[PDB]
Amino acid sequence: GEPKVYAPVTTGADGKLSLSVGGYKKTFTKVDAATKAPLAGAVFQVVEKDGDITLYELSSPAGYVPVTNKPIYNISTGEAFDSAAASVVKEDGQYYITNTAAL
Amino acid sequence: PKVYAPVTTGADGKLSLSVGGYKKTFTKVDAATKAPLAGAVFQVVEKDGDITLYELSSPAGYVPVTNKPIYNISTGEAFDSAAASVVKEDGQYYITNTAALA
Amino acid sequence: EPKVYAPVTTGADGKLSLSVGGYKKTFTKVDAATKAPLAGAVFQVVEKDGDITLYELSSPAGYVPVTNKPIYNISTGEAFDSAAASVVKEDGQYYITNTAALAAA
Repeated sequence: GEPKVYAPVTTGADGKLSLSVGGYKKTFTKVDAATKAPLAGAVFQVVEKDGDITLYELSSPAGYVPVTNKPIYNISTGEAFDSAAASVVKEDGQYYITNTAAL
Repeated sequence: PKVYAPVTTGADGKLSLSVGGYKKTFTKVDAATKAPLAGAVFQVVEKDGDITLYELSSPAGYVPVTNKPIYNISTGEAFDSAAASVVKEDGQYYITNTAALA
Repeated sequence: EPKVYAPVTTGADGKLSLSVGGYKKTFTKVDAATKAPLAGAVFQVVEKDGDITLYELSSPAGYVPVTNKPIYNISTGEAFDSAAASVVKEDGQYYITNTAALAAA
């Protein structure tokens, strides 16, 4: 159909990811699974495929397990993330995207 | 610089660069199996008489291709420039997308 | 012996100073959209078991990050399929394109 592909989005040293698309607003925080420290260098993008709004992780941060173009979170369906890989976690009322450190 | 809308590849993966009078056809396939891919998004942009085909996004599970010029039609003396993802075989044009490492 | 090649950093012209033996080749690191030369992109060519490959150790500032990304196979004269979407041949020269990356916060 008519999919609006947003520009590529990379996370800074704070690891934050503010997604204000449409009538939905949410902030993530890319962190390491073991250390919970913020991560920088994760590429994200949003496409408006039909009516569903999905968040992809085009690239994982450097030194971490590669996450290549995988759907991570469905923005249109609320908290119903795609759940193909449950890397999204809630803690202390905050949302975090998880990347596993490579060996 | 004109206005063109994004298009999504289907089960056939057929792409037609029918702009003005210069027309080219492509088939989005896999880089290993040459199987027709679905999910890629492409858009057309014309700038100074150069019609360029960009890949806005690659299908899920494949290597990310983000706003990369794949094929460019030159209406002047320059020849048509293409990215390395364009392969010619059996008199056809193939747009390849590499699958994920895992 | 394994020949170790020194890495190059692209300047304001965006050109790559690749000069392996007689296989000397010219690449130009440019923006994927504005087609303007980019600086700061760190490349290096290495060899392992008779396979000359061109790696990108770092992408230019403000663009999609890249760490140890294979780009071009110098031995075969063929770009890797995973990076084939970024290798473009225009007027006899080869160009390496990069897409600008926006902030997340």
